[PDB]
Amino acid sequence: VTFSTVGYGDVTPKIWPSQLLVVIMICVALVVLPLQFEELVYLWMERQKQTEKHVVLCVSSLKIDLL
Amino acid sequence: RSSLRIRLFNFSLKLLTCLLYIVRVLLDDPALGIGCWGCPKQNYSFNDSSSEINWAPILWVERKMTLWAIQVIVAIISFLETMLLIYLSYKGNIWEQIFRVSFVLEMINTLPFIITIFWPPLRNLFIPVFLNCWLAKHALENMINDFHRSAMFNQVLILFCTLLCLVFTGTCGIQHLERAGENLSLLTSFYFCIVTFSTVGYGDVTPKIWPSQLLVVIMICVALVVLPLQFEELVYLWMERQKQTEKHVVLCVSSLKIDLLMDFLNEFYAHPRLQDYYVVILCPTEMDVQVRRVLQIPLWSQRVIYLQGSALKDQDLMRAKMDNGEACFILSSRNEVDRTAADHQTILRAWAVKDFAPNCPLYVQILKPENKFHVKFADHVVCEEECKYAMLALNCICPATSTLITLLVHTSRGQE
Amino acid sequence: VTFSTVGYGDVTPKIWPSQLLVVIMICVALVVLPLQFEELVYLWMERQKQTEKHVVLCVSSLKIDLLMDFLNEFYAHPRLQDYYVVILCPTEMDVQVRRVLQIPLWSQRVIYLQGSALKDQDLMRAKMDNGEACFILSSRNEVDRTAADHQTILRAWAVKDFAPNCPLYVQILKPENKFHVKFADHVVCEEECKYAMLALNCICPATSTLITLLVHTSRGQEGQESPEQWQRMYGRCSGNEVYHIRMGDSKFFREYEGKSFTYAAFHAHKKYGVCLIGLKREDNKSILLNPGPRHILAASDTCFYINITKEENSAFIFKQEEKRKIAPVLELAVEYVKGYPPNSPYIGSSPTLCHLLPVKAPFCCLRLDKGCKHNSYEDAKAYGFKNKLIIVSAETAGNGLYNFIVPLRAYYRSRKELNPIVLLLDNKPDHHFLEAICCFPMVYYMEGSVDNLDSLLQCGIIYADNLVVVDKEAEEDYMADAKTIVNVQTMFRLFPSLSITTELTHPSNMRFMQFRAKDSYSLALSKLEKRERENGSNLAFMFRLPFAAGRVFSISMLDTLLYQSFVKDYMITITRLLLGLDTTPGSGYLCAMKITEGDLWIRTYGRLFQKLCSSSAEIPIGIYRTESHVF
Ligand SMILES: [K+]
Ligand SMILES: [K+]
Ligand SMILES: [K+]
Ligand SMILES: [K+]
Ligand SMILES: [K+]
Ligand SMILES: [K+]
Ligand SMILES: [K+]
Ligand SMILES: [K+]
Ligand SMILES: [Zn+2]
Repeated sequence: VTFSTVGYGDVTPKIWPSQLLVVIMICVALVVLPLQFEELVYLWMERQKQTEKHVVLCVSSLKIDLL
Repeated sequence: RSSLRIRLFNFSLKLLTCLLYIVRVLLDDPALGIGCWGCPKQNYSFNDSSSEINWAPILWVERKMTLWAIQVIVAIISFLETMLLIYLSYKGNIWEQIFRVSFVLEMINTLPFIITIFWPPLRNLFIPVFLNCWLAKHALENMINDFHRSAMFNQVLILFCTLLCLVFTGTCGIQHLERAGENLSLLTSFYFCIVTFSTVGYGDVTPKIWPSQLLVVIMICVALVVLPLQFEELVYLWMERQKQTEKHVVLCVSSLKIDLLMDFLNEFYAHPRLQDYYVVILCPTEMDVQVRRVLQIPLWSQRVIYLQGSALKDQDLMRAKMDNGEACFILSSRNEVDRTAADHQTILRAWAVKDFAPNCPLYVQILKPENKFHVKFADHVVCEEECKYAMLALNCICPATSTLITLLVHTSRGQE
Repeated sequence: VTFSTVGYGDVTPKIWPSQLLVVIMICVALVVLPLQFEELVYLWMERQKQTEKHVVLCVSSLKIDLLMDFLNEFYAHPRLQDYYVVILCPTEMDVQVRRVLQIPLWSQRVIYLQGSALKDQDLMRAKMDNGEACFILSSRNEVDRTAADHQTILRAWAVKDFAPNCPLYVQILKPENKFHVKFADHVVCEEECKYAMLALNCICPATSTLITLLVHTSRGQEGQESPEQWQRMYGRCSGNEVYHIRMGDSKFFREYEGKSFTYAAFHAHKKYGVCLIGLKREDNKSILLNPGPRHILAASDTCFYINITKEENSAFIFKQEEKRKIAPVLELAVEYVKGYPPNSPYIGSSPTLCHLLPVKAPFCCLRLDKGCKHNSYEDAKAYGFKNKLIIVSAETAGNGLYNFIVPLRAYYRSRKELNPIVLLLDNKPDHHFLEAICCFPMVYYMEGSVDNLDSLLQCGIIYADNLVVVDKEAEEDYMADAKTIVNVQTMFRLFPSLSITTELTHPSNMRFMQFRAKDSYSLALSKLEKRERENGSNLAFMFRLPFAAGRVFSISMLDTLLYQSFVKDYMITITRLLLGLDTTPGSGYLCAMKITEGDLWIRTYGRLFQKLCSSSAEIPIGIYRTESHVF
């Protein structure tokens, strides 16, 4: 519920070492995850470049009038 | 470069007075007593029932004798240098300096340290020195324009900086405004703003008074309007930016098509000795659509590297690591209508590779016989026209010689 | 704190009407805001389709080779470091150009504008009214050079109309279009200088190499770690440039006030190693190369000298001078007619007194191929020339080819050593070229090319001392020279002893001139060039053997000459004076003398300076040196 940013607050760090660890974990999460996201963005970008009884229509160039 | 020294010194001054503001607040204890300087310091308490809020804790902050004077000195020098730059550079406009939002923050955070000299019991007055950190960020932006110390690196570093000022303003603002109610510490308020700007919102520490609640609201709104701008600059920087192991071999072609590539990959990787090899394709032409799909296959993704470049640029021969390649295959283009032109290019490519990597075995495919003595230095040369017409003529003597030769020069296990 | 999804929970709805209201408000917010966001996204998508002292660079298409040649030359000077550069080009930025502009060194310095010089809006975005200079550069890759010259004439006029007080630096391709941009402060005609350098290489070997090194800003630090003596000396002497200084202000030449020019030139070289090559009097504008012994120096004259460093920037050697602290040169001093070629082919062609035929040669007699009424000779064999031929393999005969013949027919060139000129043209020359060259002795043409061996043997390649290849023929840029490189290489193998001189578009291709693949020495020169290219040297091609011997040059040198003129306003004038392109009365000419075994008693180059300056008053620029290099 922290890394999903829900933050119910029913369970919360009650000492400064625990509060600081949550702060650094949030900062670490927000700097280590976007690097993974942009790596996925890179891979997704390059990756972008039925029933029975059908018939096939083989043409060299299909235009709106012929279709 | 003295102008950069002046801004670098001013940037140091702004971060110094922000840290001096921090140092004040670790050594300022309110429970001991809060007042206007000397006589009648008053102890205070917070009543959650009574809605009225005592402003004396917020209005007054106890400042040491040394701390007040040293921050007065620092403010004067920073004010002196900023007005030094303002009077130094007009550039044809005397107005419009105050409407650009750096003079307002400069004077409102500095001249109170000047007026406090006149009236001694005003020495322990709150002045938002933490907002001075924003000006330090601006002083860092202008430093990027001149010296690097990585083009988008600076924009990311500026993004981290405005993240810091956003957090830094939050901690100092929340801690100070809560000095009237619930007396938050710096470490507690720092944790509060990190879980706020990350939208976690635990709620274990929450603003209990309307000045603090309103500060959170305006800080959230400021965050949501100053951060998207920084994101959009990175988006524009990212958009314009978008436009291995040992024992490889380099494949230099003018245009690579799916038929030529698979013929190589089928033959090259038919041998168990050549499986630890990867293949660099140095082709000036943008990668073919049909080629991209095959290179996306996991089988060939790790093995085949496509470089857009020329054998005639030693930088592209450097990116291909031709000085370390096991072999270089220079192959002529047969689809090109001018075969003398295509042969000239492969002679030039053979010479370019030989000039760069003399100890790199060359494998040249020459189209026309007349151009074959120009790449005779190459370890292995195949003239397409000689072998085509010798096979065609032998078929007229010995039937299917071309078939017999074709099967022999193909690596096969005899399982067909 | 709800719509920001923080949700502290210190204040929360305690009743079901309020709990349901915040539920429907969250849902309404999440369905009404994304519609606004996508409207912003659509608007953003369709929307996507400095300091003082800049200079504007107006081109039609900018490529990585032209850009770096400018950036290397422009920013080789410390005075021009606070300058940024605006590129006004109608064409979209090249992919190779974008990567270099992304480099942090050039990101802040180079601005690329897509626009025309012919739109005052685009000249406004370029701040041309405030630019320090405007370089209008012709496109050489364009197949129609008259069209490219028309565009740069229009660009020069557009900039002059917009910014009259903006110095123009124009690169003109064809000589006929050069008087249309004469108003410009500095103009470089590519065809004049190409053919004058090519012709001088036939007279003085490697003149194109000598001029190329001089017009490049270098410190003379190339090949200083080389184990070879010739490479250390060759790269050191390449650091020479042409500088100017007032004589009274010059610590080199002030002591020679009232002395002859040749006296100062010899002694300033004997003392400091500077070569006084010319001077400009305060009365006139004309710069004179080697005024001679009758010229007496005065404190108001501007002295033009060759030296490794400027006199002001050589403030170390003068302090280093304080660290130390043959007859003598005198302080005081059918037969052809000689005339001017009658039919000047274009306006601005400087009239040079030449060796002229007594009577105009009929056009039939200018053809080496067909026999005519006056002669039945069908090739250079039946002519029986006394001297060795110069064969120019050009595509079309125009005004540039005219500028190739004038240096070889000039009056000061000796009449016995005249070389017959055979023009090996692809296309038949127009009658306007023939009328311009019909008065010149032993100038012939013939149809053919350098790839046609039959034509070459017909031209007289067997007995040609020089074969000059100007033949002109790609998406990949460096492949533009591929046909010329291989055609010339074919003759390098068929006639190993023949001297072939070429011009290449790219100086990167100069390594392929006379290519010996099975040659460790030429292959080792590759490493030296990569080290020099590593140290940031703009003269990296310098140690390739064909260039150093004068076998190749590039026209990209002429680009550096135009960029240098922003800092050296005398540089274009000096070069044309050396090439003979401009003829000022009282100005000397580039010559060459052979040092034979009868002149070896003159042991050193300084004593040769003394002997020449004591008898004939000639100033030696330098030495063309040859060594035994068995391959
Ligand atoms: K939350
Ligand atoms: K929450
Ligand atoms: K087989
Ligand atoms: K909560
Ligand atoms: K030089
Ligand atoms: K120099
Ligand atoms: K004839
Ligand atoms: K030709
Ligand atoms: Zn005749």
